[PDB]
Amino acid sequence: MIVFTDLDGTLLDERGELGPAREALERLRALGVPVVPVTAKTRKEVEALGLEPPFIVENGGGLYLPRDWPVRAGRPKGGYRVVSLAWPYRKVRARLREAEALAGRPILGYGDLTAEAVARLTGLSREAARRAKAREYDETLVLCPEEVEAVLEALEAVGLEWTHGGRFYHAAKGADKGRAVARLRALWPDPEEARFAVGLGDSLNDLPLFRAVDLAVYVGRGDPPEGVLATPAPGPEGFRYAVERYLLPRL
Amino acid sequence: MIVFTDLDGTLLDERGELGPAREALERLRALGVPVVPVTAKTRKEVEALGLEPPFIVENGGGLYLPRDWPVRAGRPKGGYRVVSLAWPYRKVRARLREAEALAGRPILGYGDLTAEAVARLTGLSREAARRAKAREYDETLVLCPEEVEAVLEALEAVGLEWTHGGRFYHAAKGADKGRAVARLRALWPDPEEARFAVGLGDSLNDLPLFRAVDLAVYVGRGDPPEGVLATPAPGPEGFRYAVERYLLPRL
Ligand SMILES: [Cl-]
Ligand SMILES: [Cl-]
Ligand SMILES: [Gd]
Ligand SMILES: [Gd]
Ligand SMILES: [Gd]
Ligand SMILES: [Gd]
Ligand SMILES: [Gd]
Ligand SMILES: [Gd]
Repeated sequence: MIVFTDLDGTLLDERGELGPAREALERLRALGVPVVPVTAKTRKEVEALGLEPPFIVENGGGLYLPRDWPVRAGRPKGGYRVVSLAWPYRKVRARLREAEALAGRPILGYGDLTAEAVARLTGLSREAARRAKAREYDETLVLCPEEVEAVLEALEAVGLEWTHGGRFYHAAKGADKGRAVARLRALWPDPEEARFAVGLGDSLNDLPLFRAVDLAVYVGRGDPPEGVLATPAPGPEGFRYAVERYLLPRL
Repeated sequence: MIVFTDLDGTLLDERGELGPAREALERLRALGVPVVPVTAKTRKEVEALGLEPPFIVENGGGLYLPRDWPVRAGRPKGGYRVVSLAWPYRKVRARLREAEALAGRPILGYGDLTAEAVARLTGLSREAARRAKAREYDETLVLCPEEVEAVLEALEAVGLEWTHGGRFYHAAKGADKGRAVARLRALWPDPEEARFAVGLGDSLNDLPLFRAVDLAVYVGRGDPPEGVLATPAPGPEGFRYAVERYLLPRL
C-alpha cells in the first residue's frame, strides 16, 4: 500500500499545519506505509515543509526521487533525482504571452509579480512567497472572475492546459497528477507495495489523482466527485478519519 | 506666454517621436517662449526624453524646478527643487491595500509587477518599464475592462482619486494637472510672462489642464471638450498647426 495525498486542505490545512493528521501520519509510518505528497506546490515549498522524496510537485509536472532511489531514473538535480513530466516553466511563460495577445486582456501569473505581491494576495510571508515563485513547470495565474472564460479559451488556443486548486488557476503542459502518480508506481522498488495505491485530495486538480489510484477519498468541502469516498469533516480531520476507517482495516 | 503641453499623443506621437513638432519647438525656444511638459510620466521617463525642468510629472503629483529657479519653492534634490502636491507613492500603495480588501478582490498596479511584466503589458522595453515603475506619486493600475467599476468605487471609499489616460487607470491623491499648472504659474519668476498660458492636450486627464490655461488646444482623437479649440489633425502635427495658427501670429 502506498498513500498518495494532496497537501493544502487534505493532509494540512490551508495554513501548512497538519492538525489532526500528524497523529495519522505517525500511524501510517509506524506500519511502514509509504506516504507520497502530490501537490501544486513547488519543490522549495515542499522542502520548507520538512517533507522528503519521493514526492510530486507542481500538479504532476515533476517527480522527485531520493538520490539513492534503487530504480535508476531521471536526472540528478540537487540531492534528488528528477523526472520531468511537463514543459519547463519558461515554455509555459512564452505560450502565455501568445495566449494574452489572443485574449486581448492581461494574463498575469506569479512570474509577473513581486514576492511581496504574491505574499499579499496569498497571506504568506515574503519567504514563503519566494518559494511559491520558484516554479519549474507550472504557472499560478491571477485572473479576475470576469476574464476567466475568455482566458481559458485563449489557453486552449495556444496549446496550454489549465486547472485550479480552488482559488487560483494554473497553466501548464503535460502536468497531471494521475500521470505522475502512475509513473512513480512504475518506478517503485516493491511492486507488491505499489500494487494498491490510495489517493486523497480536495479540489478539481485532484480528480486526476483519484482516477490513478485504487482507493479514492475526497476530504474537501463540497459533494465528492463521482464514485469517490467522503469523510464527515474536511481536511486533515477527514484525512485522520480516512486512515482510521478506510486504511488500517485493509492494512 | 507659457506653453503647457501633454506629451504622449500631443507633443510626441504614441511612438514617442516629435515629428512635425520639432520645428515648432525649435521656433518656440527661438522666440524665448518657455515650454513646460505636463505629463502622466515619471521624472525618470521625462529625463529619458532629454527634457529639462521645469516640468510637471505624474499627472500633477509633482512639480520639478531647476535648483536655481529664481523663486524659492519645494525641496532640494540634486539638480532640482521638487514641489510635491500629492500624497507619496508609498501612501497611495498603502491605501490600495485597504481598497483591495474592501472590494474583496486583487487590485494590481505597477508596484506589484516586475519591469519584465510592465514591459510586456505596455509594449515598452525592460529599461523604459523600469523608468515607468520609478513612481513618486501616482500608481498605474492593471484592470480588466470588466472589473473597473467595483475597483473605482473601492478606490474612492478609501479616499483615493482616480483618472485614466486612455488605457490604464491611475490612482493618486492630490495629483491634478490644472493645480500643478496654477502653482507653477504662481511661482513664475516674471509674472508678466505667466499672464498668458497655453495648454495643449489629447485625453481625459487633460481637461484639468485645459481649465487652468487661457488658451486651450485639443489635438486628440475625436471632438474637443466644450470650449476647447481643435486642430485638423491630431498629435505632433496638431501641435505644429497650433503653434503656427494660434501662437506665432500673437508675437
Ligand atoms: Cl495543495
Ligand atoms: Cl503623456
Ligand atoms: Gd488542495
Ligand atoms: Gd483547498
Ligand atoms: Gd488550493
Ligand atoms: Gd496623452
Ligand atoms: Gd493618447
Ligand atoms: Gd495615453
